Amino acid sequence: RHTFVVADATLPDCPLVYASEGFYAMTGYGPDEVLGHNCRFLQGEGTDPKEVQKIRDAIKKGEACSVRLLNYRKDGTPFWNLLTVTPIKTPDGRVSKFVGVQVDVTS
Ligand SMILES: *[C@@]12=NC3=[C]C([C])=C([C])[C]=C3N([C][C]([O])[C]([O])[C]([O])[C]OP([O])([O])=O)C1=NC(=O)[N]C2=O
Repeated sequence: RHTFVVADATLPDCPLVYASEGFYAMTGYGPDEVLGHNCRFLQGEGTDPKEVQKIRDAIKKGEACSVRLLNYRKDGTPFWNLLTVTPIKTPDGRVSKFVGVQVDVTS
């Protein structure tokens, strides 16, 4: 059971431009509150800053990255999100999109 989102890297702050049906149902947010925004709205108090940094650097360096983050639903309840971000480049080597597979690993 996984969800899938696409982030536009041609825009500076990598806003989300497509999310799967499961992503909305897992987090409780609608497309009116997800599209056009950065995925960081899912984070909160217990989210490890050290893990968030691993993603920030991989995006700035144009690499892939797999982290385990604590995220929060719209109702504020926490869940554990195994996140894997993958860069998508053009033939000139420039990153156009970042793609993400999110898995709820709360078991
Ligand atoms: C988020 N999923 C997600 C999916 C993709 C494709 C990308 C590129 C990032 C995420 N994030 C991270 C978020 O967008 C942001 O990059 C990070 O917060 C680190 O950058 P900053 O500048 O904020 O330090 C995801 N973050 C989540 O918490 N949950 C996901 O599903």
